Amino acid sequence: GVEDEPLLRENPIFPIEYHDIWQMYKKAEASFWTAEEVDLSKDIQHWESLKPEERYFISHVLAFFAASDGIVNENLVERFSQEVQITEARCFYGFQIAMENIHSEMYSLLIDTYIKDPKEREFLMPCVKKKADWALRWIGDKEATYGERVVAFAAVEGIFFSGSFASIFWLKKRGPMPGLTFSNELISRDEGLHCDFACLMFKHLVHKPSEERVREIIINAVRIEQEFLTEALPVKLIGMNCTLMKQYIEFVADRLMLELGFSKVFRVENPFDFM
Amino acid sequence: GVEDEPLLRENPIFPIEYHDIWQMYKKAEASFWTAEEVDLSKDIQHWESLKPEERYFISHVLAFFAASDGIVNENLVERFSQEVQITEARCFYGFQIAMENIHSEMYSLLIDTYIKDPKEREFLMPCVKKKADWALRWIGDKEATYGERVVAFAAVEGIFFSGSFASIFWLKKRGPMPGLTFSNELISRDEGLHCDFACLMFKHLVHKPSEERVREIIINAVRIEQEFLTEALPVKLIGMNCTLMKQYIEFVADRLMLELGFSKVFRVENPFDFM
Ligand SMILES: [Fe+3]
Ligand SMILES: [Fe+3]
Repeated sequence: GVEDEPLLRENPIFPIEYHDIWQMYKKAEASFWTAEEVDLSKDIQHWESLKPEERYFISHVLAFFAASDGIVNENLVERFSQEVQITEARCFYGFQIAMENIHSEMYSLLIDTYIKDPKEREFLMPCVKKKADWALRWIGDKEATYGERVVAFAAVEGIFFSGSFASIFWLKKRGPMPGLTFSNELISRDEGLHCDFACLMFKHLVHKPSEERVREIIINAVRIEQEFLTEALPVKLIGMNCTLMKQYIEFVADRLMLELGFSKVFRVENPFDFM
Repeated sequence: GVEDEPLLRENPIFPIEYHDIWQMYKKAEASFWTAEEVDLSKDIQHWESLKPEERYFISHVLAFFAASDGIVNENLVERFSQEVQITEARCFYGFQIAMENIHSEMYSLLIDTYIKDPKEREFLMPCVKKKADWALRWIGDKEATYGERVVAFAAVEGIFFSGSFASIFWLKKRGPMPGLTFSNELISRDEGLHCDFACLMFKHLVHKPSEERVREIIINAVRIEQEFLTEALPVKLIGMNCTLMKQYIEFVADRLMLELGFSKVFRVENPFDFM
């Protein structure tokens, strides 16, 4: 029933029809940044002073972020930006793809700098790919509605990285590593705005999935993220409490629900007062 | 015969396989700019001091540039960036789409500033759309090879605007209009790099059209551009010699041929020593 969707139906570019969308493109635009603005010189001095558990962890979280912004960008290219046929939402998606490419680079500048041997670089991982069946499936499914798929990538960019951004912010106070922590600040701000944008699109969608459907996608997204940070790569390795991290995930997942216009599912407070 | 094309065949992102491509993305990246960096305040003072032939002309050239970067960007979205399946050429196309959106905006900031009444804004035009059958056809044709279609948009971004960029550069010395002339400097630099990139892709294409095919696309592109500037909207209106403009087109069209790796077709010198 796509004819009834203002967002998706075909149409006849500074007569601004969608101010809320446009205001976010210019917000994304105004936060432009490139890898070379992030000084990584002063880092190996700190990476050297780390524990070895703190390196198996930081290296792995960086590597999960490599196999992550590539799936986000494979979806906006060959699905989202094709479908959405209104002008303002295409500029944003156009700018988003540009930044997802810079994020992808930044993570690789980091991994090249913290790992000089290519044989190490090769794990990619049965550790990480738990989300493939959830994620890459919402690229691959031809029955998945736009509405389901918008909520889906709201979850990827807002739940799935949330813990990892929390980790780097935790390391940052304990103490610095300006490459990791300055990139992370910029990258976590970008993902918030992308995640907010996914929400704005949802709001403009007449036909959306039932609450139970939206809850399912999010609840399930959270469990997979909780599993990654408490078992597959415990934030224990860098001195953090698992329970608190499982709980932060849920705070973030609830904050998404409120923003998609639905009720809290978990009701937990934010455990981390730095976030 | 797409399996034999390194550029197009499927494949397994900072192991840099294509340095020449990457070096251009970072060149595009480093030349990032947004509309708000172009001060349009100081312009109506000069637009006021124009002749009325100089306004029917500048307004129309701006309007041709509105119905122009929209077709360039409709091709990279729903054709080019889909097909090209190598990493470096996707970042560039990703960054290109971002800038084509900013160009499209800039032209609209200009037209809104030089034309306060929307009833004027409405011509779009049987004047302009001569290229549709040539251009939008190379979006619409499912028989057109990549090679033909890469040369095609090399022509759009390098021939089709060339005269118009020449006009604004001519006005600039006679004298200023910093909005028009600063935008134009930035926009004509972007189109040169996009046009150079189209050339770099052509070079990396095993299977390309015969010289006669390449000559046809370019020769025909030139005639349509020559027609626009000497009949449909003569650069006479702003005091310029038609013959010289017909000849500049040909200098530019020859400079494209040399860069696609072929012989000159016209052998003319550059008539305009400001270009
Ligand atoms: Fe993102
Ligand atoms: Fe261009």
